[PDB]
Amino acid sequence: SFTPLVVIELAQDVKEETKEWLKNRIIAKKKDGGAQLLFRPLLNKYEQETLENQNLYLVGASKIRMLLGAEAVGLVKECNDNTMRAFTYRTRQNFKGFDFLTMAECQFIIKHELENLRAKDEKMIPGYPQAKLYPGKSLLRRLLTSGIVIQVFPLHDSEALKKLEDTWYTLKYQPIDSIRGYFGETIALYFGFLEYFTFALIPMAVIGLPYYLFVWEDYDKYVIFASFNLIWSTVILELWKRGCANMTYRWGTLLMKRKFEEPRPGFHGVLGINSITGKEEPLYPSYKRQLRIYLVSLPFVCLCLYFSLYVMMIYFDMEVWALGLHENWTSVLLYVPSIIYAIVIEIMNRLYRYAAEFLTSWENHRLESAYQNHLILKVLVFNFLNCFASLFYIAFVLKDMKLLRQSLATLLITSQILNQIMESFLPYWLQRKHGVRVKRKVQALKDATLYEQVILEKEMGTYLGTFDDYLELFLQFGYVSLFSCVYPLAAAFAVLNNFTEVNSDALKMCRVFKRPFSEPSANIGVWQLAFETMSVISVVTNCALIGMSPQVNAVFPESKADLILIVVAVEHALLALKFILAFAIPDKPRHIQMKLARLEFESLEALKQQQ
Amino acid sequence: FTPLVVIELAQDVKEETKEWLKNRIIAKKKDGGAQLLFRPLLNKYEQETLENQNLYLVGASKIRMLLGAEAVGLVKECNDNTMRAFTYRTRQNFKGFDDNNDDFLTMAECQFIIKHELENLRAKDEKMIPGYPQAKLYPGKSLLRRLLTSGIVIQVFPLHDSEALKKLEDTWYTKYQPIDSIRGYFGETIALYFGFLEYFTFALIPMAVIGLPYYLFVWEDYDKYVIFASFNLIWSTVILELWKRGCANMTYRWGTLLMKRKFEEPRPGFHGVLGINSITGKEEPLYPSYKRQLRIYLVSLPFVCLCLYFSLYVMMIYFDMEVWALGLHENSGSEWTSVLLYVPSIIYAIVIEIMNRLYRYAAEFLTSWENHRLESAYQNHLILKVLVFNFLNCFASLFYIAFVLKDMKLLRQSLATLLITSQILNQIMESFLPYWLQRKHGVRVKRKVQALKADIDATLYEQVILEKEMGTYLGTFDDYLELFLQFGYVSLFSCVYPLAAAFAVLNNFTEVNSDALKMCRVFKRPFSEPSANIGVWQLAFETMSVISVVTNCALIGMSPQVNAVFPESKADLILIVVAVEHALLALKFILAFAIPDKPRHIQMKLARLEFESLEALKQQQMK
Ligand SMILES: [Ca+2]
Ligand SMILES: [Ca+2]
Ligand SMILES: [Ca+2]
Ligand SMILES: [Ca+2]
Ligand SMILES: [Ca+2]
Ligand SMILES: [Ca+2]
Repeated sequence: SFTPLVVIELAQDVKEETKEWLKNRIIAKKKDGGAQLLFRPLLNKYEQETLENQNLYLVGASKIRMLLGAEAVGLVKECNDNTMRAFTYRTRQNFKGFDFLTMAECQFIIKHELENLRAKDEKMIPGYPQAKLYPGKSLLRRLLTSGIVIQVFPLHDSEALKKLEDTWYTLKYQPIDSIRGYFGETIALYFGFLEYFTFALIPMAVIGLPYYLFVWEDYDKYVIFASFNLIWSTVILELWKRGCANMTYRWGTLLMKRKFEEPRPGFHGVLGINSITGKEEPLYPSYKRQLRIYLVSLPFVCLCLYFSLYVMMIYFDMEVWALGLHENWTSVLLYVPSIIYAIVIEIMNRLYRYAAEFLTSWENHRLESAYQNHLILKVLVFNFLNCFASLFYIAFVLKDMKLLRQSLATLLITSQILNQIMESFLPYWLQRKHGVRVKRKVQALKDATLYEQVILEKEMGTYLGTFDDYLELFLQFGYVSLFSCVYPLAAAFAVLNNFTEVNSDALKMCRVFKRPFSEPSANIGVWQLAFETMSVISVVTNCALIGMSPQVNAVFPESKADLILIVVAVEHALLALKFILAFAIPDKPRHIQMKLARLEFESLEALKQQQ
Repeated sequence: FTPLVVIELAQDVKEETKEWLKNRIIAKKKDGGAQLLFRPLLNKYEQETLENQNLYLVGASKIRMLLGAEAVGLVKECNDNTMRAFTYRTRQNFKGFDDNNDDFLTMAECQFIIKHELENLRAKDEKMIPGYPQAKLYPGKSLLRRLLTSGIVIQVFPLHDSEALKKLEDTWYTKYQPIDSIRGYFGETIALYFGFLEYFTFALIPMAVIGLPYYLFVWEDYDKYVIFASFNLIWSTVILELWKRGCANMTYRWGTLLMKRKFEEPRPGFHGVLGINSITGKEEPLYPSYKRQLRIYLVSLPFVCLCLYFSLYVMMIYFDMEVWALGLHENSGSEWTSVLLYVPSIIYAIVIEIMNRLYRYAAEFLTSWENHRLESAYQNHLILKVLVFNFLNCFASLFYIAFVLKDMKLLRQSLATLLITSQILNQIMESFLPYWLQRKHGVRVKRKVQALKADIDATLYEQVILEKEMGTYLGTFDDYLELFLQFGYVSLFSCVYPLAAAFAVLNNFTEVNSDALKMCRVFKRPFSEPSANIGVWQLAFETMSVISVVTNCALIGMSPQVNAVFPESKADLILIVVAVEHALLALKFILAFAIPDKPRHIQMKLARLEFESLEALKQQQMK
């Protein structure tokens, strides 16, 4: 038998008609339609005498098949002449690494082939007339939608994971290239950004430290810190682009033209010939998708954003009712509105995410990258508003810096400690307990090594995505760039949390969730726009907070109109300089730009020779 | 052969130099030098012909022209309706091609290829220009550049096709502009201007119609001003975004959009140590980017800032001169005083012209000294330098009257002079007067040829003598600047001067015919440049639409109608205005981001070609 890489779990009582049909499509050659992979059940006929196979099936492929699949996805690898080119089976000897493809790459290729399994003449899933099919429809999608296939997931490499673990937690630089090799470009990019952002916050943590310790509340002192803050915000987000470009080029994912990739299983449409790639795949009119975006999805997001402000106002009206009652058991009643609002926020965030996931799926995006960018953008604007609208209200409407400091202190200390317990420490404790339980059950049987590994990973938690992880750092960047003049220790507590966040998130990836399917990402996606918008908002925030300070208002006792005009002029000058600085700093280093240019030139010379 | 390009040499150039120049223009590319055809204007001279002896005609073979078309990378439509770069080996696959036919490449394309080959004529072992030891040479140095710098070669220019120009003329002046016909004769750059001119005139029409009842019925209300300014800010973004889409359609059809101009050979003005290019692998001059960057930010940038400060200093003298003139009219009491009021405006306008001609010489010098590799880079940097100076001299006085003096009566009168009197005088100076003078020279040349009485046909002789002494078209800058300043008065001060767009459309209705006469019967044929966009002008026009948000919000916030609502709380009023301004600037950027710069069908056509290039690279590395 083969090396098992991907597991497919089928429902409770799936018909044999369906099982054999699914087996045929996963085994049959691509010429006859269907992936040319290998299919086998978790347990053999001999071991099925005791341990019955609970409709769990293992998927693998040939060494030649894997290399042909690597060409299909367009994996870029380094050649002997140190140039990065897309892999081809005919040109396999020219590649430097040629153990060539990692397990993560192998499992991604298998996932890609299973996702591109499309219905030919089948009018339904055999045995299930309710689960109707049409030419071009993704089989894996229809199987998951109907509920015939419960889940498809890649298997962990216990020995490889343990080797990475020892080089990961502990003191030195994070092994981003090792994380890439096991989890993929997307997960390694997150741990690469986390390590970078922690180092990026260090200057702001060191500069902000004497502002708290010696209580520096002067005009000159605040202007110096805010000026440094605005320069820091631009320079770190610009230097990240350059650093990411170096890393993704080395990986080869930067040279990948992801726009020509095959559509996601969730993409529906009339089967036809693609105008660009020439592939027989589903076709959906862009205007239908655009109308759903701007006429249904956009007004819904705006309604939820308005409702968020409406709910926030109820909390600030509830804090008035609670303060009046305390002024007239009362000390307990003061905590009550903060407890209620925080609970309502959690109810709102879980409900909006279901509505956002539905609408982005309904929008019908062709590529997974597009679906992700649109889904992140929807959930992010809602999560940002619910988190910062109350903070902005205290700072600029209430103008209560004592309450704002206490609000930020809860968010940066108590909330981050509780977050780490809920995020990885508690789920790890619970997963470790399940791990012993399963291990003991297998010992009592009297070779179920792979059986135990599949049963364990099957019931393990599914990693939802890098969104929740990046959002933590986005909100961190929010408190630091916006209110560092109010709370100078903002960056100090951000670095302290991030010092344990690397260890906690690693533990969450290794011993909590089952292996997530690798995605060849070339950047942090729509997060770059999000972080850059936050650095633009920080100009407005820092200029307002300085203009609001009683030190500046002492200079302008009557002429308050003049003061605002000066502040607005300074704000406009800073916003212009911020854009010039971002334009002046190239998003890619010189050597990467030249390497990308020579490859661009080669493609044009190749097209002239081929025609 | 058929003469296409003319090379004029200085009055007494040595035969050593003439034969050497002839050799480099005729010798095969393998031995170094363009594989073109060289011949003198006349083989038979007379007394009146002996003067015009150093005139030489340049042409090329049909095969040579096609090989030269491949070298520049001209993109033409294939039989499968796809746009691909020309190759002599793949010549049969291109639509409209026939070996016996010479109608494939236009005269404008042909003359561009010849110019390109003459510009890429580089010195091999020559340590100087033969016969002129002062005009030193080194390996890699452009011969055409050194010949023009030393003064051995006076000028190099393409010849007009009289019959073709007359056919275009009848379809041009008088319906929609024949942009594809202008492209065929003058090139992508000149046709792009007339394409933008025609578009901008149509784009201004809504603003001219909306602004018309604001003047006629004198609509000076809060609601009325907000509606117009809101429409103005939406209009500014949408027209500049729709232009990008329209330009993309046109440049794709032309093929210039599919051209990768970044890999093109350097301009003749580019100097450096001869070496191998890291990207193209071509043996061309090499210059370190850091040296160019230091010259830009440490010498050129502070100079531009000094001239910009001096412009504000000179402007202040004018606003101090208008005070001296207002006092001399008012303290005295006669008629002679009414004449003295016009005097400072006349002096300042003259000083501005002296400043603009002097700064342009300094800007042309510094951009050449910066040492840019591509002609596109030299143009974008030169446009940007001259534009910030021309914009400041034109608008600093307008901004001073509007926000320092806060005199809307004076601002209206200032814009009225700029949009009516100044635009009428501009058209006379731009084409009407130079055409009158060129027509007079035309009669003088025709009479000179009639007096010859030679045993040869002096049709080509007359054509060369005429076009040689004709004015040289400096570039599309002055032409685009007119429309940029127009867009400036319209997008910024439409709330103050509602007829701004009305007079802009009226001038542009004659500008099309005035600039057509200018390009046909005033200047000699300009060398075609395959442009794929309006260049740095897109950034300039977009910055103007960003400034218009600040301007319209300030002018509305300043109006006594809004200040009537806020009698004491002036701080609150500014906070509302600034909040509205920030919201509009955000929405303006979102709207520009939402509108795709290229249409769906062009994006797909560009995508399939991008995919084909990757599939080609995979097949070539396999080969
Ligand atoms: Ca955490
Ligand atoms: Ca996390
Ligand atoms: Ca940048
Ligand atoms: Ca004019
Ligand atoms: Ca003009
Ligand atoms: Ca756009």
